[PDB]
Amino acid sequence: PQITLWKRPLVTIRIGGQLKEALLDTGADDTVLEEMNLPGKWKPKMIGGIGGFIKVRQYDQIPIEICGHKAIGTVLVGPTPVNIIGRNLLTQIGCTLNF
Amino acid sequence: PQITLWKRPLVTIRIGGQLKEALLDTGADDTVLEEMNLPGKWKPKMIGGIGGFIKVRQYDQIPIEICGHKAIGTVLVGPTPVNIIGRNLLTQIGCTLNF
Ligand SMILES: CC(C)CN(C[C@@H](O)[C@H](Cc1ccccc1)NC(=O)O[C@H]1CO[C@H]2OCC[C@H]21)S(=O)(=O)c1ccc2nc(NC3CCN(C4CCCC4)CC3)sc2c1
Repeated sequence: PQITLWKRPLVTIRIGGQLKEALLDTGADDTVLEEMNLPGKWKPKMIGGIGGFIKVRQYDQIPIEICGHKAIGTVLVGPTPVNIIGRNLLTQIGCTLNF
Repeated sequence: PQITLWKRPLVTIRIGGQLKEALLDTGADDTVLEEMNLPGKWKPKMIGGIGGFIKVRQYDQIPIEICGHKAIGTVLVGPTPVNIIGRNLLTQIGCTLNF
């Protein structure tokens, strides 16, 4: 599909038995999801945005379904105000910017 | 152009005769530039990201040429970690997400 930018580019994502709304975010290197207790190994990390850094948990090789397209990769979990789909996954679903 | 997301979507912008690199950012509602001088009236504003809130100066009706395409709109100036072109100007240059 083509998504215009008049409104926030929010789309449905699925990660396990959790369906969530997430921002397709070309300004995000990484994918950052709201707090969720995912299984398996993780590593602590700090990521920085406009107003400073937050502490997140880095989970690797997590399958995530974005608008019905399959992806699998690193997901950062922590106290973000919005679920953010970053470039690590946007490239996997074939996402480009066009103008 | 078509811009892939294997690398940060950084483009050159022209604002007030100066060239800057800025990030095409679909997850940003607003355009936020690193501290710089701009002419005219401005108003104190606050915006929130990951990490919290910052204080910015809001300049209205500022021309920016973004990768060859003209926009004229609101530009926020403050302690953003990177110059970001948000949806308010992305829409003006006809930018969409496609996959
Ligand atoms: C600001 C921008 C440069 C980055 N932000 C994405 C942005 O779209 C954000 C998304 C957003 C939206 C809403 C709320 C909150 C956020 N929007 C935003 O702040 O918009 C504001 C402007 O307009 C307003 O409208 C929306 C909010 C306002 S971010 O959310 O903070 C963000 C996301 C993923 C990410 N991955 C990282 N990995 C890497 C880690 C490793 N390091 C390197 C590794 C070794 C050294 C450094 C590189 C970064 S660092 C990093 C930072």
